[PDB]
Amino acid sequence: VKEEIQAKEYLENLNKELAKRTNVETEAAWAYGSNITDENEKKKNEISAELAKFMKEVASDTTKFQWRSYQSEDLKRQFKALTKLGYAALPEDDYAELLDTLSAMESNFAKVKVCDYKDSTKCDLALDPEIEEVISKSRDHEELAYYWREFYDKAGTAVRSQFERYVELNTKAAKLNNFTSGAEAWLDEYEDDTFEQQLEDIFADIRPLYQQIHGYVRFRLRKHYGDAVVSETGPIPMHLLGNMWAQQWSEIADIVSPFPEKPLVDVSAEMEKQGYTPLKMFQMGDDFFTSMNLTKLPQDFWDKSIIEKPTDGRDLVCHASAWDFYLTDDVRIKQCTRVTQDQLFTVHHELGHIQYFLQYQHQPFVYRTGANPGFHEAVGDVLSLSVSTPKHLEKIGLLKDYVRDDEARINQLFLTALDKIVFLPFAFTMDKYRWSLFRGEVDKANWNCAFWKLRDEYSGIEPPVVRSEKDFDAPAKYHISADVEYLRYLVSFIIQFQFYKSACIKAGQYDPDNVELPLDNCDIYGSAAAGAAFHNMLSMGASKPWPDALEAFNGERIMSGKAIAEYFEPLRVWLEAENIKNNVHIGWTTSNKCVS
Ligand SMILES: *[C@@H]1O[C@H](CO)[C@@H](O[C@@H]2O[C@H](CO)[C@@H](O[C@@H]3O[C@H](CO[C@H]4O[C@H](CO)[C@@H](O)[C@H](O)[C@@H]4O)[C@@H](O)[C@H](O[C@H]4O[C@H](CO[C@@H]5O[C@H](CO)[C@@H](O)[C@H](O)[C@@H]5O)[C@@H](O)[C@H](O)[C@@H]4O)[C@@H]3O)[C@H](O)[C@H]2NC(C)=O)[C@H](O)[C@H]1NC(C)=O
Ligand SMILES: *[C@@H]1O[C@H](CO)[C@@H](O)[C@H](O)[C@H]1NC(C)=O
Ligand SMILES: *[C@@H]1O[C@H](CO)[C@@H](O)[C@H](O)[C@H]1NC(C)=O
Ligand SMILES: C=C(C[SeH])C(=O)N1CCC[C@H]1C(=O)O
Ligand SMILES: [Zn+2]
Repeated sequence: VKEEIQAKEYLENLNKELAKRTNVETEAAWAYGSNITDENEKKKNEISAELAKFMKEVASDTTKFQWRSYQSEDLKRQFKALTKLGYAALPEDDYAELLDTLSAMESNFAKVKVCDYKDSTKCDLALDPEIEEVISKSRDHEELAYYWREFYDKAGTAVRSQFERYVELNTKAAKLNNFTSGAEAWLDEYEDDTFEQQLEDIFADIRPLYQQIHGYVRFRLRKHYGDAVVSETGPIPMHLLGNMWAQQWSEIADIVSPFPEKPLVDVSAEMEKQGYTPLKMFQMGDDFFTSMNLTKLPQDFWDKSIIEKPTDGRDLVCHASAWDFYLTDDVRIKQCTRVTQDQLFTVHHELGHIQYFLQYQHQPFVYRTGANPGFHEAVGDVLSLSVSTPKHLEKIGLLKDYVRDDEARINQLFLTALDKIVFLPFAFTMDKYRWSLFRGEVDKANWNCAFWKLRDEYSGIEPPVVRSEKDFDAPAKYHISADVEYLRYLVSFIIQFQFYKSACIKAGQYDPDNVELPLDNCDIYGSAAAGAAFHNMLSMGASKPWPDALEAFNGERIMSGKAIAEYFEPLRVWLEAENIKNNVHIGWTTSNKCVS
């Protein structure tokens, strides 16, 4: 009770100390991600080991405080965050091995190089950008399969043994914190003992819509490739979906769009024609934020960021990332930026993270993070939703001669759906798979097909060629080799529509009883009211539980699929009718593609 006065001073000092200590770990991590070398790996891992040691002392020292006895919700909440040790709870030697494993994987992934399909001499092709360019633009189904195979063999199957040890150590670490496994560890970040159920329920409401999109896309792909490549009743061969992991299908919109003779938005060629640069694209992102009365990017951002792929022979992690350094105004992005419409969305996504950093940088160290991981992921996407509208793309002069009729509107809704709906069953399987390994629910002899079973069951997709337990495929996705929780993205795609809906209403850009203000053509650019709400929420960091953060934004406390259903309602109506009209088969048979 009266001990709380001394405890407050303890927290003030320790918070500031953790910030300064993390800053050093973060610089070392940045160094590695920007320049992968044996020497920089050593540094990175050794620094983190040192910080883990300090963390162990900190968790120990908290037991000197009767902190659960305290009056202040705020002090109790801060102390609680400090007891949460993570991997740091592992014994010295164990933590060292974990770190060496994580970087062995993350590095292997970033170092992947395949040979040219047309030329077995030219073997310096990397995922970003050589391979991803083919996956997104080639319509030679056999070339597509070739690249799919080479990549998965190298980014997935090579790190099997490493991944095995990683699950062991994650599990051990989780138990040392008295969680059942890493699943329950990850899920703790959401402060809600029913969070899993809530998601199952939401997915359940959304699933039928996904089913229809799946059916229609399969139908259209059959006309393009033939029935020899695409069956009517089988899962879709994933390598035809424009994307290496088939998480989003917007890259093949030119062949599966509802009205092929009406405008389909693809501003990449205009960006190039108008001489866009990575630097331009970021400056535009900056403009969007400042136009909403949010915070200008600081000078440290422009000085220290990496916004193009470096042209020395160096290895590096090209997967887009945003870094907070826990001082004042030292925030950065690393992105291997290309001049395309999707990349413009990515830029806004990453600047969403940066804005979050800046908004809560005045918070105590333990509150300098998302309300929950999903929130951090949503921020950028809320703006990207606006940026993607014809309304906005016409404004910045990238969309020309556009006629917004009923048919064009459907093409746009479908395009967004190939991004926003398609993704959801992907996001789920990502952690569903890992959760099941963490919880020890799959025998090691079953690990790979247990992956593809989930991809089948939820997404209705399957590998181009036959896989087995001789292959190991999950780490072919970045966030799996790099040990990054994925449920964040699912939470994001649900709640980003709650944010966007309410942002649009506050901007006077959405009225449901008004045909001239439709949610799917809302641009919040320049809205002070919208930015205001963002500020109220983002400036909180993790100071209160996420319910209180959402309440701050728009007065609501519940994660809901209502808003994302509201957005796509007009597409549902059209697509249900269209599938009936064309006698489109819905659903899929079990996949013959992973042998046990
Ligand atoms: C993971 O979950 C674990 C639960 O399984 C948990 O492990 C337990 O942590 C306990 C620490 O809180 C620890 O409890 C201590 O046990 C000592 C004796 O245990 C020994 O013999 C056991 C066999 O019988 C062995 O298995 C053990 O290895 C030990 O060798 C006790 O002597 C000790 O006591 C002291 O501390 C209490 C604390 O008092 C609290 O604070 C104030 C005092 O300042 C009190 O006023 C207040 O009321 C409050 O109770 C004192 O009361 C007492 O006088 C002694 O000073 C203590 O009970 C336990 O041993 C340990 N393991 C097991 C198997 O139980 C981990 O902590 C969890 N990890 C995380 C991250 O939470
Ligand atoms: C990468 O790190 C190495 C040492 O590991 C160093 O010699 C080199 O200068 C760095 N390269 C770049 C481009 O910074
Ligand atoms: C900008 O933000 C300030 C405080 O954050 C607020 O008072 C002001 O209304 C905002 N600007 C506009 C034009 O609304
Ligand atoms: C570029 C990012 C932001 Se860290 C990313 O990883 N994204 C953007 C949305 C989900 C996802 C992905 O790669 O799968
Ligand atoms: Zn992100």
